[PDB]
Amino acid sequence: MLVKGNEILLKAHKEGYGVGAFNFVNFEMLNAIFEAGNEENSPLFIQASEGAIKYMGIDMAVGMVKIMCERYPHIPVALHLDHGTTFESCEKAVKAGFTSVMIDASHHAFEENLELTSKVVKMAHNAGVSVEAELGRLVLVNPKEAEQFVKESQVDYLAPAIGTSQGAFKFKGEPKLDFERLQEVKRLTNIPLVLHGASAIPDNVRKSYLDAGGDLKGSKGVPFEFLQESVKGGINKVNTDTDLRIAFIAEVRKVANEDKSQFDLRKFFSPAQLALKNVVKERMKLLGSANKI
Amino acid sequence: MLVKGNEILLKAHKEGYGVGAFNFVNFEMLNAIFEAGNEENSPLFIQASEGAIKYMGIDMAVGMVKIMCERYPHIPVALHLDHGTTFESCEKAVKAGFTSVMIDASHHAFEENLELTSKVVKMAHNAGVSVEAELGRLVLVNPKEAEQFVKESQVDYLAPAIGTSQGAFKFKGEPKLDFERLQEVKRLTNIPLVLHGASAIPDNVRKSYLDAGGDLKGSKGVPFEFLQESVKGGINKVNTDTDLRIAFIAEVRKVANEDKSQFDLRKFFSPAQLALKNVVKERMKLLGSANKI
Ligand SMILES: O=C(COP(=O)(O)O)[C@@H](O)[C@@H](O)[C@H](O)COP(=O)(O)O
Ligand SMILES: O=C(COP(=O)(O)O)[C@@H](O)[C@@H](O)[C@H](O)COP(=O)(O)O
Ligand code: NA
Ligand code: NA
Ligand SMILES: [Zn+2]
Ligand SMILES: [Zn+2]
Ligand SMILES: [Zn+2]
Ligand SMILES: [Zn+2]
Repeated sequence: MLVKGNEILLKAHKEGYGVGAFNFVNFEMLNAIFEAGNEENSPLFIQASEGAIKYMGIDMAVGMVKIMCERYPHIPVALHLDHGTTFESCEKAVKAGFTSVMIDASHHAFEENLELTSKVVKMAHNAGVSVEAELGRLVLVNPKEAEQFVKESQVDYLAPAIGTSQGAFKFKGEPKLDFERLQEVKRLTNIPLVLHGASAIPDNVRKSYLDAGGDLKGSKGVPFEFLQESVKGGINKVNTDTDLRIAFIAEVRKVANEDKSQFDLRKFFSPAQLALKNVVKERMKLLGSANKI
Repeated sequence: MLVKGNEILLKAHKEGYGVGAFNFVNFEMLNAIFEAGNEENSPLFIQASEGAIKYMGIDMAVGMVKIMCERYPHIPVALHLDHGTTFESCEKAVKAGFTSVMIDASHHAFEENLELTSKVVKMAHNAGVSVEAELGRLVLVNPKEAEQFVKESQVDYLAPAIGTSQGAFKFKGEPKLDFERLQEVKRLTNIPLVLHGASAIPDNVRKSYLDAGGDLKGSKGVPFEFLQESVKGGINKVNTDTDLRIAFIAEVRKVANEDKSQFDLRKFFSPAQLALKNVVKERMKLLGSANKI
């Protein structure tokens, strides 16, 4: 059912596994994510960016998720505002029925990040909603700042900057994350931690995109082994979007290429869903949330 | 608001205009149809085939439409089961919250078509739901059968076969509809009538699809003049699906062609929605439902 984000991530935190947090922008993405969680017996963090909310309308974002939760009532599901940029955005999401919100104030200095995060926390906690915040920028996180930040804000989960970035082009050179920094943040905060920009661009997904004529020149994701190490170091929420988009659109491109007369939307989007679903299933197994319901 | 199908079509019947009945299979199609109705101040007949229902799940089909109706509460909206094939399918749609159902038993002899239609009508009317049925096969409708069929079944609207067929390949030669037969059916039945297979494949939609590298293989739709003539003859519900699909997928193909690196779903489907929306807006104006709310 639909639950406070902390309910899912406190369990992941105590038991030492990661829960993928999967972005969606429409029905097909959402359906594939839920079918993956059903088939792997995994809790689900469903998240929507501000741009996805603008695209769907917040009433449809929440409404579709509530329908899906009722279709799969045995699955723990949190609905999360990804990278909220203002207090007002977070409050709108709380009012609309989100059960988790992120405020990203990491571009501010410590004191202003802490003040704004604390304001969001007060509002969200009064409504029974969990909160995520972010600290560090690609300076990386200062673990002693993280300790104080968490204690004074009462934020439920923290995204510490340790070297990732969003999108398909994460590293110009070799992938590198600061796992010593991660472990220190974890030791000092003892709360669930969040990894942003955690897509891997799996080889089979890349191959499908390229086979269909797509271009991923220069792309580099987070290696599977880095994701596993991140979870071993205390990451409990793993933000995943790019992988889902590439797998989905690879299949759309393939259908377009192989039949110029095909215009039934279902013929494009059923194989697209299947590819997205399979990415999510494999990721749930990798992060350790499979068979946790 | 969400209303019985007869609420919309009795008005169109008495005032002599046509209401497009627009198919959807997902959020993007539905959103574009609604935005068109809002922009043209037109009532909305939203319909879902059995295949679309299998694809979305009937809970999501109804749920998304209810969200959209609450977003645009001033628009009359009916939610219609298109080409229901069994009593049980029609009953499932009634129970899930459809406000109109079609039973297609036109492949049966008159007596069996009447028997099955009457059984659906009894069930649907007991639930406050309107019913569509079909008579004739591409042998065309017998107007005296239509008269008796409507009188005995109490069906709310009738699809009389006058020469259309579904899909892009309607006429292996010159377009032709039996308007004399249409007028006789209308005179004898005095109820709202339905035109199936009513896509036009407009020149600009064909051009967009071909520019995007698609192939329509000699497809020909119902000319705009024939649609207008059919409304003048008493057609009040105009089933439209192919035109929407072609316009939508043309834009998906175009994005895929022009940027091989693009995999943001919204970048494919925002222009696709726009193209679908414009087809619907133009069709509402053509059929006479614009500025009728
Ligand atoms: O960290 C993430 C994904 O990491 P990755 O790119 O590695 O999948 C997410 O929190 C966000 O980046 C999200 O994807 C942004 O979505 P839009 O603003 O709608 O384009
Ligand atoms: O008459 C119609 C549209 O005519 P046109 O093809 O001219 O748009 C519709 O009632 C049906 O044909 C409907 O489109 C079938 O949908 P699926 O079974 O989901 O493929
Ligand atoms: Na987030
Ligand atoms: Na119909
Ligand atoms: Zn992020
Ligand atoms: Zn971030
Ligand atoms: Zn039809
Ligand atoms: Zn038919």
